[PDB]
Amino acid sequence: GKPLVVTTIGMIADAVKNIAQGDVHLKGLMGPGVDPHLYTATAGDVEWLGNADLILYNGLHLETKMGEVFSKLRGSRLVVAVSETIPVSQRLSLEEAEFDPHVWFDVKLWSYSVKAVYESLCKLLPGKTREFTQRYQAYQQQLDKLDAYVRRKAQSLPAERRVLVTAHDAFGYFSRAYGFEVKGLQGVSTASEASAHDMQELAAFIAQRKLPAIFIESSIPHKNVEALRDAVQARGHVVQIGGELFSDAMGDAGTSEGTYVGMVTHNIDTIVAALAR
Ligand SMILES: [Zn+2]
Repeated sequence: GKPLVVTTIGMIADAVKNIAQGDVHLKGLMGPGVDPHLYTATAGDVEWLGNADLILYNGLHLETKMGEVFSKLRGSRLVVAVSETIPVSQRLSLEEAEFDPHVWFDVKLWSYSVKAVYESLCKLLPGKTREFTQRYQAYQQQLDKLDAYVRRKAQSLPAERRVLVTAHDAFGYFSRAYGFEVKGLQGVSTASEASAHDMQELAAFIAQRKLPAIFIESSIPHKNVEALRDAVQARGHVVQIGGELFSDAMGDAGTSEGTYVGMVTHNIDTIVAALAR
């Protein structure tokens, strides 16, 4: 029979789909709209995890509530935190007390994670190494093209206009790779809401910098960024909500936004369209 691969975030499931295709059974625990920072594994999830031959998760403490679940499963199956293969020097350190887990927004950096998915699959099914390698090389070429595309789109926007404010601070790697100044209403983790103070400071930032738009996300209730937009207006500045971005989760299955390449493409197109003119 075919082995079972269980993944957390959809971005990782996307890599498994492209590299392993039908050679493995794939179960993604977190679908569209799911916040990985706040996610608690259900009993059904733990069942799937307990039957998996390979478990792939992000690491870098993204899945803040699943550490123990993963801990207890090592020793009986391959468990790989794909993003922990990214060199420490390339990770963004938060006040020397945590690493930013949103590595998928620097496409070149994400190639390390994709390589880990590919290599883990080869360990799982060594007999499939050749086809996995062909599919992986094709997928990596798509990612190379995606990186170049995002960079062109970013460069098409005036430097002064490259200021991105979103529902939470998920674009730190995007900021470094593509030349954007970024701020989020909630922090790198969504574990805590933004305080009244945090909101006034960001509202002041938005008003003083005279930004054209701010963005909502598919995994955080729109209510908060909408309340933020209101605070900005009470400060004499009119900012609009430029669109909804995919931060921690991808779009629906069947749509291009339900793929890693489509998710990123949607984000850059949406951002550039709202920030331009
Ligand atoms: Zn996040």
